[PDB]
Amino acid sequence: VGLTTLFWLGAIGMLVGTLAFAWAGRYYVTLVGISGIAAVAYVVMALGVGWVPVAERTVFAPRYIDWILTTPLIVYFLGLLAGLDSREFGIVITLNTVVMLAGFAGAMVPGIERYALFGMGAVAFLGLVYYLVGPMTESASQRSSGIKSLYVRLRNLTVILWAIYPFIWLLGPPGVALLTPTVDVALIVYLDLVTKVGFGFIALDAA
Ligand SMILES: *C/C=C(C)/C=C/C=C(C)/C=C/C1=C(C)CCCC1(C)C
Ligand SMILES: [Cl-]
Repeated sequence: VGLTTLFWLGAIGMLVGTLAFAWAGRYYVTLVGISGIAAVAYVVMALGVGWVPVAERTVFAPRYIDWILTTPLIVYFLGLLAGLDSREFGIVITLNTVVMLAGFAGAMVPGIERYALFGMGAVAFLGLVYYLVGPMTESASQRSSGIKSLYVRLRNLTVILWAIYPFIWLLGPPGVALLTPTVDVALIVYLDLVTKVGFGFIALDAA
């Protein structure tokens, strides 16, 4: 099982999700963007494009462009469910972008300064979790019982799984380089598929 095989698997999974969401169908267009963008990133990586050598590790640049564009769309989807005003959107999307940019920069820096960048993303992530579990949950409470229930289920899926990524990053090549690239990639392909396509199908089921 090679890296390219794992990338192709993620590509296929994102494509199936993309077509499913497009067929079912603001919410549906967002889900198409979430999995559609990831599909492209995985194909590019499957073709061997964007594999950037950094010191002694290999960094996958399309992954971070993907995350920077798709994760704010996931937060946007959750913000619509919760009924956020256009100002609360700005805070959480700003916090999200800090996490994503810090990870991208830390991965691309060869020296230990990269752990300083990782730490900053961790701090901003804790602030993002606070807004999901607190203010956004208060806001979602004002909606119908079914919408509130859908928000809580997507929120917990999001919080629990997103919290695993920084550990995979740190244990993988970008960090202490403990986990091997193949295992590290396999774990992230699984998480990407669940936080995007699984996320989407839970929404379809409730609709
Ligand atoms: C579809 C892709 C998803 C949901 C990716 C999520 C990625 C994260 C939640 C990554 C978080 C990170 C930290 C909290 C600190 C810095 C390193 C990151 C980017 C792995
Ligand atoms: Cl990476």
